Formats: sequence, C-alpha cells, structure tokens
Amino acid sequence: MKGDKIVIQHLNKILGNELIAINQYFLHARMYEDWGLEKLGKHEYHESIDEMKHADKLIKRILFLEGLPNLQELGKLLIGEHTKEMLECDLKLEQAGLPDLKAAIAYCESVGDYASRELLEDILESEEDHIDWLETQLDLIDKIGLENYLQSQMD
Amino acid sequence: MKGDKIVIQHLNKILGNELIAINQYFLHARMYEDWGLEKLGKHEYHESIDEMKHADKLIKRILFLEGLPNLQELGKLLIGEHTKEMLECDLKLEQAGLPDLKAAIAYCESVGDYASRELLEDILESEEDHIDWLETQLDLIDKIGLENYLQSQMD
Amino acid sequence: MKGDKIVIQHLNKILGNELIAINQYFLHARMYEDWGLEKLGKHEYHESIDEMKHADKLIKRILFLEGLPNLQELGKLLIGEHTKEMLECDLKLEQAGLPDLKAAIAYCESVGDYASRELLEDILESEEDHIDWLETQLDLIDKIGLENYLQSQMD
Amino acid sequence: MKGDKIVIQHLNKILGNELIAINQYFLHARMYEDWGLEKLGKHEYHESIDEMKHADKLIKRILFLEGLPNLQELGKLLIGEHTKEMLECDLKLEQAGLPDLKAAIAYCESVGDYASRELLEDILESEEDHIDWLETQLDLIDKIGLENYLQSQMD
Amino acid sequence: MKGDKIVIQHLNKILGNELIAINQYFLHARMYEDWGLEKLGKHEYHESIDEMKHADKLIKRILFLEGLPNLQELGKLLIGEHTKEMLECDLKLEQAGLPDLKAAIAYCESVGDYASRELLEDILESEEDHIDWLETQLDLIDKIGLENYLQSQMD
Amino acid sequence: MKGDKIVIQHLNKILGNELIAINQYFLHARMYEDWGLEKLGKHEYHESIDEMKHADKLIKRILFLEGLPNLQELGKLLIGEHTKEMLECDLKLEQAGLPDLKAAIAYCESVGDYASRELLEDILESEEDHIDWLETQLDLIDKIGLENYLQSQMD
Amino acid sequence: MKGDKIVIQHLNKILGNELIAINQYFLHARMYEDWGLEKLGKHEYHESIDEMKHADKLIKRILFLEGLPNLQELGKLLIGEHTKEMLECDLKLEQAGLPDLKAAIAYCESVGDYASRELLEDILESEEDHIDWLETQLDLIDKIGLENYLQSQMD
Ligand code: HEM
Ligand code: HEM
Ligand code: HEM
Ligand code: HEM
Ligand SMILES: [Fe+2]
Ligand SMILES: [Fe+2]
Ligand SMILES: [Fe+2]
Ligand SMILES: [Fe+2]
Ligand SMILES: [Fe+2]
Ligand SMILES: [Fe+2]
Ligand SMILES: [Fe+2]
Ligand SMILES: [Fe+2]
Ligand SMILES: [Fe+2]
Ligand SMILES: [Fe+2]
Ligand SMILES: [Fe+2]
Ligand SMILES: [Fe+2]
Ligand SMILES: [Fe+2]
Ligand SMILES: [Fe+2]
Ligand SMILES: [Fe+2]
Ligand SMILES: [Mg+2]
Ligand SMILES: [Mg+2]
Ligand SMILES: [Mg+2]
Ligand SMILES: [Mg+2]
Ligand SMILES: [Mg+2]
Ligand SMILES: [Mg+2]
Ligand SMILES: [Mg+2]
Ligand SMILES: [Mg+2]
Ligand SMILES: [Mg+2]
Ligand SMILES: [Mg+2]
Repeated sequence: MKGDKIVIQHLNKILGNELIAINQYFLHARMYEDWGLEKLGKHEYHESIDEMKHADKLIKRILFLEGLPNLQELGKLLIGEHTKEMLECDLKLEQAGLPDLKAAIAYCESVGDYASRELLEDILESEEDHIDWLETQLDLIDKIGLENYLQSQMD
Repeated sequence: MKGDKIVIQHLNKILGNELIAINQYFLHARMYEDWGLEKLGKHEYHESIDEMKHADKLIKRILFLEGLPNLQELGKLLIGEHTKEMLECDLKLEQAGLPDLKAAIAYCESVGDYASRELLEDILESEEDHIDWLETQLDLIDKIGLENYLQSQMD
Repeated sequence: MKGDKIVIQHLNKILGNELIAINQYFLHARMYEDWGLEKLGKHEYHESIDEMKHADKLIKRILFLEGLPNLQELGKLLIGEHTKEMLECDLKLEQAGLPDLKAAIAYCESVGDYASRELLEDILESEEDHIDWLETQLDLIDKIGLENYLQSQMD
Repeated sequence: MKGDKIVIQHLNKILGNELIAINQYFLHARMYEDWGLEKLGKHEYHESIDEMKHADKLIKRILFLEGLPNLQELGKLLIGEHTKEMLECDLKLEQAGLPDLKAAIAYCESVGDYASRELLEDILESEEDHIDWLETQLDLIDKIGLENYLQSQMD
Repeated sequence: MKGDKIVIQHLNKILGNELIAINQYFLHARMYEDWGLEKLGKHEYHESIDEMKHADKLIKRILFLEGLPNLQELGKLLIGEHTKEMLECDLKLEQAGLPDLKAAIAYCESVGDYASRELLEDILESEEDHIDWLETQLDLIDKIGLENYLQSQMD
Repeated sequence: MKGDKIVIQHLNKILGNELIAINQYFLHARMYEDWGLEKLGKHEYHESIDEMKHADKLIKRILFLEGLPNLQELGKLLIGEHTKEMLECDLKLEQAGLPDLKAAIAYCESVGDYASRELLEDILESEEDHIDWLETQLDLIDKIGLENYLQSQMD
Repeated sequence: MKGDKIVIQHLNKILGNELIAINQYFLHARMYEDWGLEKLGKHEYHESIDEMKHADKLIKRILFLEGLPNLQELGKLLIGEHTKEMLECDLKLEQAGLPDLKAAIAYCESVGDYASRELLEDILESEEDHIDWLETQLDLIDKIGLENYLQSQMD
C-alpha cells in the first residue's frame, strides 16, 4: 500500500537512529563484559537486542508502505571510555532521539497514518524507559559512589 | 593482553565486512518476507543472525587484544531488487570477503597469533557454507525455472 | 562347511556387482545433495546402504562356504552428469545385474545349495524394487516434466 | 565454488586411500566374526564405518569445490590370512596413508585452502588413533601370547 | 489333505533325525552343566529346544498331510566323552543329516509340494548355522588351546 | 607411533610449565579458601584442575609418540602472599609460558606433526582465557578498590 | 591458630611423599592405558587421585596451623618400564613412606596435636589399603602367571 512520502521519510530517519543505538549499545555491552562488569553488559546487551527489534519493526512498516529502507546511513556513534561516560553517551543518544519520535508521531497524526503512529508510540514508551534506567544508574553512582556501583555490576 | 597491531587491524577489517553482511541480509530477509517468500526470509534471517554472531566474536577478540573495535564504518550494502539479484548480491558479498579472511588467517599464522587464526577459521568454514547454499539456489533457479523456485519459497 | 566351487564363484560375481552399486549410488547420492535435491539424495543414500547390506550378506555366505571374498575387483561405474542420466545409469545397473542373480539362483537350485538360493532370493526381491522406483521416477519425469520433477525433489 | 586443481587432486588421492581402507576393514571384520572373534569383528566393523564417513566427507568437499570424485579406482587391498597378519596389514595401510594426509595438509596450507586443511586435520587425528589401537593390539599379543589374545576377542 | 506318500516318508525320515538330535543335544547339554561349563551347556541346551521345535513342525505337517508320525524309531545317538569329542559328534550328526534335508527338498520340488519344501528350507537354514557354530568352536579350540577354550565356557 | 624427537622435547617443555602451574594454582586456591575468599578459591581451584587436564593430555600424546614424559623436574613456583600478588604471580607464570607454547606450535607445524599442533592450539586458547581473567581481576581491583574487590570474593 | 613447628615439619614431609606418589602413579596410570591395560590404568588412576586428596588435606591443615605448605620439593620418582616393575615401584614408595606417617602420628601424640594425628590416621588407613592391593597383585602374578594377569587387566 503506497504510504505517505513524508511519513516514510520520518520512519527512515527513526530507523537511522535505531541503527546507531544498536551498534553503540552492542559495543558498550561487550566493553562492559570485557571489563568483568557482567551485570551492566547483560543489561546493555538486552537493550541492544531491543533496538534491533525496533529497527526491524520500522523496516517492515517501511516496506509495506512501499518505501525503500535505508540501512546504509549510519550516524555518529557516541562511544565512551569508562562506565560513567558510557552511560552519559547512551543517555545523550536516547534524549537526542526523542524530538524525532515525537515529531514523527505528530506528523503521522496530521496525515492520518494512525497505524504508523501506534508503532512509534510503542517505541517511544520503550525509549522513555531506557532513559529512566540510565538516569537512575547515574543517580545511583552519585549516591553510593563509583566504586560501590561498579562493584555491584560485577556478577 | 596487548595484541599485534596488524592483526587487530585485520580483525577490524573483517568486522567491517560482517557488519555489511548483517545489514544486507537483514534487509533482504524482510524484503523476502514482505513478498510472501517465507522460506527465503527465514533462511536469510538466520544468516543475518549468524553474521551478527561472527561480528560479536571479532569484537570480543579485538577488545581482549586491547584494540578499538570499529563499528562506525559501514561499507556499501549491495541491495538487490528481485530474488535472483538479491541472491547474486549476497554471493558477491561473500566472495569479496574470502580474500580478506584468508589474508587474515595467513597473517595471523605469520606472527604466531594462533588463537585469532582459529577464530577466523571457524568463520571461514561458515562462510564457505553460505556460498554453497547461495550457489545452489542460483543453480536450482536454472534447473527448475524461476517461477517454480519462487513457488517453492512461499511456505 | 565346504561350499560348491561354482556357487562360490557365482557369489563372488554378484558381490562384485554389489560393490559397484554401492559406490555408484553413493556418488549419485552426494551429487544430488550437492545440487540441493535433498529428496533424491536421501533415497539414493538409503539405496547405497541397502547395497552395502547385500554385499555384507554375500561376504558372510562366501566365508562360511570357505571361499575367498573378492572386494578387490570393481567394475565400471556408470556415473551420470544430470538427474535423468543418473536415473537411467542406475536403472541400467539394476538391470545389467538382474540376469546375474537369476542365473545364480538357477545354478544354486541345480546343485542343491538351497540356502544360498534363498539369500539370493531376498536380494532379487529387493532389486526388482529399486528398479520399480527407478522406472517410476523416469515415467514421472515424463508425466510432469523435468522442472516440476526436480522442484519436487528439493525438500 | 571452484577449488584449486591441485587441492582437488590431493583430495581425490586421499579418497582413494579411504575406499581401500573401507573394503579391507569390512573384509577383515567379517573374517574375524566368521572365526568367532566377536570383539575383533566389532572393532574392525566400526573402523570400516569410520572410513566410510571419511570418504563421504572428502566426496562432499570435492563436489563443492567443483571437482569430480573418483570412486572408480581401488588400490591394492592388503588381505591377511590370520589375526596377527591382518593387524599388521591394517597397520601398514594406516601408516602408508599418513604421509598422504600430511602432504595434503601441507599443500592446503601453501595455497590457502584452510577449510580443506581442517577437514584433513580431523581425519588425521582419527587416523593416528586407529594406528594407536593397532599398535596396541600387536604389543598386547607380544605380552600375553596369541592364544590369550584370541581368547579375549571371542565374546 | 491327502499328501504325497513319498513326501510323507521323507518327512518321517527327517523327524527321526530331529529326535536323535534332541536327545543327543539334551544329554550333551546336561553333561556340560554337570562339568561346570555353563556357557556350553546353555548353548547346547538352546539347540536341543531348537531341534524340538523342528520335530514339532514336521509332526504337524505330517498330520495335516494325513500321514502317521513315527516318534517310535530312535536312531543311534552319538554320545561323546569329552568336549572336543562331543562337538565332533554333534557336527557329525548335523552333517549326516544334510543329504537327507536336501534330498527331501529336491523330492518335494519334483512333486510340487511347495509348502513342504518351504518348511524344510527353514530347517536347512538353521542346520547350516548350527554346523557353523560347531565348526567354529572346533577351530577356536585349535587356535587358543583346549584349556583356554574350556576356561571360556565356565560362566 | 615413533614421533619427532624435537617435538617430544617441546611437549615435555610445555608439560614442565603445566606442572608448575598445577602446584602454584592449587596452593593459591587453598590459600584463598583458608582466608575465607571462597569465590576466588573456587576459581583458582578450577584453573588448577584445568592445568591438571592439560598435563594429562600432554603426557598421553608423549606416550603415544613413544617418548618419555618428564614429571620429575619441577620448575620454580611463584607463590604470592596476598591476593594482588597471587594474581600477579599467576599472570607472570601464564605470560612466561606463552612463548614456549607458540614456539612449540610453530615447530610442530614445521615438521608436519599437525595433531600435536592441534593439541597445543587447544591448550593455548585456554591459557589466553586465564590471562584474560587474571588481567580483568587486577583491573577490577584498581577500579573498585581492593577492599571492595575482596568483599566480593567472600562468597 | 599457631601450630607446633615440628608438627608442621612432619606434615610437610608427608606432603612431600604424597607429591611423589601423585606424579608417579599418574604417569604409571597413563602408561598402562597406553599399553591397553585399561583395568590396571583405571585403578592406578584412582589411586593417583586419592593421593591428590591426601595432599589437599595436608595443605589445608598446614595453612590452618599457619605454616607454609611446600609444593616445591619433589622427591625421586620411581618410574617402571613394565607392569611387574611398576607395581614393585609403587609398593616400594608406599613402604618407604609408611615409617614417615607413623613417626608423624607419634609426634603429634607427644605434643597433643590430636586433630593432626586424626588426619594422619585417616591417611595411614588408606596407605595400608594400597599396600594390600599392591602386594596382592604381585602375588596374583606369581599364582596365575604374568601373561594371564596382563590378559585380565585389558578390560
Ligand atoms: C552492530 C551490528 C549488530 C550486532 C553486533 C548484532 C548482534 C546480535 C546478537 C549477538 C544477537 C543474538 C543472536 C542469538 O544468539 O540468537 C542478535 C539478534 C538479533 N538481531 Fe542483531 N546485531 C547487529 C545488528 C542488527 C541489526 C542492524 C538488526 C536489524 C536490522 C538486527 C536485528 C536482530 C534481531 C531481530 C535479532 C533477534 C532478536 C530476538 O531475539 O528477538 N541486528 N543480534
Ligand atoms: C564397498 C564395501 C562396503 C560395504 C561392504 C559397506 C557396508 C556397510 C554397512 C553394513 C553399513 C551399516 C548399515 C546399517 O546397518 O545401517 C554401512 C554404512 C555406511 N556406509 Fe558403507 N560399506 C561399503 C562401502 C562404503 C563406501 C564406499 C562408502 C562411501 C562412498 C560408504 C558409506 C557409508 C556410510 C556414510 C554409512 C553410514 C554409517 C553411519 O552413519 O553410522 N560405505 N556400510
Ligand atoms: C530327550 C527328550 C526330551 C527332553 C529331555 C526334553 C526337555 C525339554 C525341556 C527341559 C524343555 C523346557 C521346558 C520348560 O522349562 O518350559 C523342553 C521344551 C519343549 N520340548 Fe522338549 N524334551 C525332550 C523331547 C522333546 C520332543 C521329542 C519334542 C518334540 C516332539 C519336544 C518338544 C518341545 C517343545 C515344543 C518345547 C517348548 C519349546 C519352546 O520353548 O518353544 N521335546 N523340552
Ligand atoms: C599438588 C599436586 C596436585 C594436587 C594437590 C591435585 C589435586 C587434585 C584434586 C583435589 C582433584 C579432585 C579430586 C576429586 O575430588 O575428585 C584432582 C583431580 C585431578 N587431577 Fe590432580 N592434583 C595434583 C596434581 C596432578 C597432576 C600432576 C596431574 C596429572 C599430570 C593431575 C591430574 C588430575 C586429573 C586428571 C584430575 C581429574 C580431573 C577431572 O575431574 O576430570 N593432578 N587433583
Ligand atoms: Fe529504539
Ligand atoms: Fe532506546
Ligand atoms: Fe560472517
Ligand atoms: Fe557469510
Ligand atoms: Fe543389491
Ligand atoms: Fe539394487
Ligand atoms: Fe580414514
Ligand atoms: Fe584409518
Ligand atoms: Fe533340526
Ligand atoms: Fe541342527
Ligand atoms: Fe595449561
Ligand atoms: Fe594457564
Ligand atoms: Fe597418600
Ligand atoms: Fe599411598
Ligand atoms: Fe587364559
Ligand atoms: Mg506489499
Ligand atoms: Mg582485558
Ligand atoms: Mg585448527
Ligand atoms: Mg567356518
Ligand atoms: Mg523360498
Ligand atoms: Mg555447488
Ligand atoms: Mg486334517
Ligand atoms: Mg603405543
Ligand atoms: Mg587462618
Ligand atoms: Mg582415633
């Protein structure tokens, strides 16, 4: 079914964001495991698979709407060098993508593509949760100290 | 453990190849499913997951060797527009990568990084299998005809 | 138990035929599977196993009759290059041999080696089946066309 | 996937060795059982099967590499007349072949056919094992005497 | 159903042979157990029950053919005094009966009593196996020595 | 099977290193347990057992090659007095043994003892893993402090 | 808890004897296995493990008593070249260590280290059991002959 040109453009924009998250989180996930911080690596890993599922949903929607998915463009990955910076980079990435998801939902609504809006709504609800976990870890670090926090992420 | 500079460089090259394969196959996988070719989609999908595992192993090895994994650079995906073309694009991708894996195995041997060579050999074996499956599909299209081949890929 | 000289010679002759069949069908089996024709590969593989079993039975009988089994001689192998040809070559073998089993049975009866006759009897009944199956495949190719036939042998 | 002509030639040479082993062991196995040496018969039988599996793997690799399997030529079979001799004949074959697998692995290395090398390595590890068992049986005969050794192979 | 007079005479001849085997093997079986050679006694015992089943089949066939079974005539039992002689006596008995079974099958064929021939065929196949086991034990005795052989027959 | 003289020397060299590791890791494991650092104790213990298994494999290969395993010369054990130092002693031992293993693999490859090379490659993979774990524990101590690190090792 | 200096010296002496036994028996175990004497190998193997457990108990006791376990000194291994010699080597070892164990027990009693005495009594009971088995094997060899004995150790 021929979809709205601007909607497909919006969906592709979002897909691009997801692909960046996929790579960033997978790399951060393995860096954590490499450092022996198994709990962070596991969670970071799960988030990576989550973003992978988000991208998959966008890809399927774009193809149904008869658009051409863009798996070619890969934006700037924000790779940190230590735990605090890595959590901040992931937080910065998620927060940098919100205006995009909200702008996409708003556009879909304006053109009546209610099903695309629903898909984006599900993704947004998940992104606000990831931001929640991230903000929480950063706050935990400040309340208990970096050494205790990292100690708690070992097993 | 500080790894050999040229070996890590080789591992990053291969990683870049795997990342390309990941994206190309996942897009082809969903394009197949989108067209109702379930069997091709399922097989294409699993190949994508396999390349994902290959990339994961390289990333883990690079980090142990104290190198910096490059998930930032993404080569040109070869996206086909119809089945025969998609099969040929995937075959071409795997064939362009062989010289790379063999060159890496050869280099690892020359410098004594036998563990890295073993990882690469495991990937090479899998790669020669995918090429086998791909060459086989193209040969099948030739023997039974495109219409019959696509019919056989529906369920 | 000293067996009849001519019977043992007949037995060794049939054994040579079996060893030929074993190798021919095993090569054909792997060629089919190499081309992605699983169904043909499975059947041919089973037939190869059946011939192996026949050879085993002849070998055992020969040894009991105090003769020397000859696994040294291997007659011409009739290797085909395509499905239709491979089917015809296998059919030719199952036929070129038929007169041998019948002649051995006739000889055993004439010299009173009723046990050897029964063993050959069992093999004969099985041989007339591989032939039945082979004749059927060729007639099937004629009724539905090579492309449809090959398609049906993929999975 | 076209393989190196010399590699395929080596593969065919090894395949010829395997086919000789298969037949020699199958005959020895049935000779053992015919004499009431059940244990010896079972081992030889299994060893015959393993050689069949080796031949099968070579045949598959050759086909994939786009070469033509030679199941036609069968070399000299070394048939023994009694236990001690049969063990020695099997040992010669298992040794005489060693140079071959080692030469093939060496050639595969030099031309970068690492997958073929690994297939040959698997077979090689197994061959050094059949040799071990054979050398042991002969050393055992020397330590306990032929009469005791044969008694121990009855049931 | 009125059977052929000569066939019934042949069947009675065979029954007589079976009855001799029954008694000879049962006696030899218990002598073995009496000497503590449980493995020989068990096998010898099983053979006795086997001959008992052969006789039973002949008896049933003779009665259907409306003949009078002769359980009255009992030929000369060949009782040995030691293991080697006992195995030879059993061997001599089985070999002395073959010409009779083969002559019976030949006669049945000449007069069209195909069902009687089938019954005799089953018995012949079993007798050639008993002869096999016997010849084997005698050969085993010569290869490993009488003391080792008897030792192996204790449990 | 008479193996290469220098290969055997190489294998005995690696065996010598393994024996040192066995004793060093076992004493360290029991020291950790004695101090109530159960987790560290369990891990050190299992590494001790893995080194015992490496020694075993080397001994078996040396015997097969008809060489004489040397379990008489015990090299210098590097025994620590506190966690940080024990991890460092184990790391130093592991690092000192790498050049030997790689030199042995290189030599086996040069004379065609491909099976010995494989055994050594297996051991090498395990050694690099232990080094990875060791380096990680030391990095962890520096990131969360020794007190936290040790607390996490109590159970 | 600070242990008696001389008690610890005795414990280290016994530990040294255990370390000799461990290596001697493990090598003998694999030699038996190497020659196909599985039964002897399995037993020798288990005894090697029992000595490993004795050493473990000694090490733990020494550490509790705040002494330094000595795993650096390795005494003269008594390696045999054939079964009878290996059994005698192990017997000589066990016999040589017996006076040492009894001297250690006597000393512990004199200084009131009853728990250390308990541990030594447990080990002594086990050592006298190995001596019993060893003496019995050598007596069995004289009673049934070396050839029969070795035959019985194959499985
Ligand atoms: C940096 C590139 C990537 C890496 C390193 C990676 C790695 C992985 C790994 C290790 C798994 C687990 C597979 C398993 O063990 O079963 C996985 C699963 C998967 N990936 Fe990726 N992946 C990458 C990119 C992608 C992309 C771009 C997509 C989407 C187009 C994607 C979609 C999926 C899906 C759908 C699954 C299965 C998720 C599930 O369990 O439901 N991946 N990936
Ligand atoms: C020429 C003499 C041969 C004889 C007498 C023989 C006999 C046998 C027998 C009796 C079996 C076991 C069947 C069963 O019980 O299911 C067997 C299995 C098998 N044979 Fe052969 N064989 C021969 C040659 C070969 C050759 C030349 C090949 C390869 C081209 C081959 C490949 C196989 C395979 C792959 C199996 C499967 C075994 C398993 O998966 O466990 N055989 N053979
Ligand atoms: C020397 C004379 C014989 C002796 C010592 C003898 C002894 C035995 C013994 C001990 C059994 C096992 C019974 C049980 O424990 O269940 C048996 C079974 C039997 N006997 Fe006999 N028997 C003799 C003669 C015969 C004869 C002459 C015939 C045939 C007319 C015969 C036919 C059978 C049958 C049919 C069975 C059962 C076999 C089965 O299990 O299928 N026996 N006999
Ligand atoms: C200080 C010297 C040694 C000590 C204290 C020691 C200790 C141990 C302990 C406590 C076990 C576990 C036994 C159980 O509870 O089942 C064991 C197992 C084992 N040890 Fe040792 N050992 C030593 C030396 C060796 C040596 C030198 C070898 C051989 C070259 C060796 C080979 C083995 C093997 C194969 C096992 C069994 C591993 C398995 O579970 O698969 N050990 N050892
Ligand atoms: Fe997302
Ligand atoms: Fe997110
Ligand atoms: Fe890959
Ligand atoms: Fe691939
Ligand atoms: Fe056949
Ligand atoms: Fe056939
Ligand atoms: Fe082989
Ligand atoms: Fe072999
Ligand atoms: Fe009978
Ligand atoms: Fe009989
Ligand atoms: Fe090791
Ligand atoms: Fe290690
Ligand atoms: Fe002990
Ligand atoms: Fe002991
Ligand atoms: Fe004996
Ligand atoms: Mg559509
Ligand atoms: Mg590290
Ligand atoms: Mg390898
Ligand atoms: Mg015979
Ligand atoms: Mg019939
Ligand atoms: Mg192909
Ligand atoms: Mg009636
Ligand atoms: Mg040996
Ligand atoms: Mg303490
Ligand atoms: Mg007490």
